[PDB]
Amino acid sequence: ERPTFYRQELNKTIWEVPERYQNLSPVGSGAYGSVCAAFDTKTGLRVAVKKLSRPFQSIIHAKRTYRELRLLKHMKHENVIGLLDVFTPARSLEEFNDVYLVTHLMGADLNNIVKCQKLTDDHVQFLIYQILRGLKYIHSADIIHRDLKPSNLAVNEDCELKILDFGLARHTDDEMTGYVATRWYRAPEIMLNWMHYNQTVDIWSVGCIMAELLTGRTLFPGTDHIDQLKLILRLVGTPGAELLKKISSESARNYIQSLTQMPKMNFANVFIGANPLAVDLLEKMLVLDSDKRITAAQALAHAYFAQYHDPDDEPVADPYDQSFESRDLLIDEWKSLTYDEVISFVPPPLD
Ligand SMILES: CCNC(=O)NCc1ccccc1Sc1ccc2nnc(C(C)C)n2c1
Repeated sequence: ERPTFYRQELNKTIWEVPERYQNLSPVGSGAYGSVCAAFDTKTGLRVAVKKLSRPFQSIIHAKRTYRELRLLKHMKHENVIGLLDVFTPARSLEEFNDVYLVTHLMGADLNNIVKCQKLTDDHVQFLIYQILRGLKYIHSADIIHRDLKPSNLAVNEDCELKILDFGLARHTDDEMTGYVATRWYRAPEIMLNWMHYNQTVDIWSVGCIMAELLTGRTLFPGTDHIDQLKLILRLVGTPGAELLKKISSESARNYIQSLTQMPKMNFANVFIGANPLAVDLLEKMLVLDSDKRITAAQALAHAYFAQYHDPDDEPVADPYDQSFESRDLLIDEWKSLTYDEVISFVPPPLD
């Protein structure tokens, strides 16, 4: 049956949501879009409710709405944000306009926990373990994050972590120019479009995050794309013959070769006093050639994680059908697909 919806005005927007969600309050200062913290009286959980803005304004935006809903519905992992609920006040497709997405509220992001501070090795262990556990699951569904950074990591009071914003196009709207955090975690092959990249772009990002948790400092705080590449190559060295063959962009390859060659720095000298196991894991993550980086699955089995690692509590995802990605549809066609996805949603069980 259809629950009873009630209306209210929030952020100069009308929020029509079921009665179960009480005490709606805007959160994140527009950082996560039109999101409200709410109390879900049916589960007892504190939830994050997003009212999608202009969901069907264009083919791209209609596809974006469908992609997000699809991605959120698929994810059923402790360290990955999932769908607790999805609703529309609309009684038919003819009246369908708005989509509301419901998930767990963690309350803070990785920066809102570790600002300018170098934390204990045990906290870094648990934080990186959870990122890697959730990334192993995301990658098993053949989904790439592409935007892995501390602002996309939802953390609660107990240091429990959920990954946000995986598999979306949304990050391509972000300003990537200058002295901006939105670029500091990006793998050089994605940042300078060196080749058709893979999931290993996310391992580079984990390395950037891990190093920053270890030292209390951004690993590559480049003032622009060029300055950041120079910071990167000073640490990991300039590409060798083999990687240069793999840089399919003639223009990028031609610019790389113009730079004075540098050897890879000694990671033990860069990361002074850090756990030798943490240093070892960092060397395997921050490899310039994406093909030679450690995978999330392999990194979970690393000795640095021995106190958390359990190969029977690190699950993989069910098959994720991405065939819609190559599909040419009209607004009305993406919209109807979304409506079907809203209407068919089955809630997770409540113990
Ligand atoms: C396809 C992947 N999509 C997402 O991860 N979307 C994020 C999202 C969906 C629905 C409602 C809100 C949000 S953003 C969000 C989610 C949980 C959460 N917990 N704490 C925070 C902020 C305030 C630190 N969250 C933000």
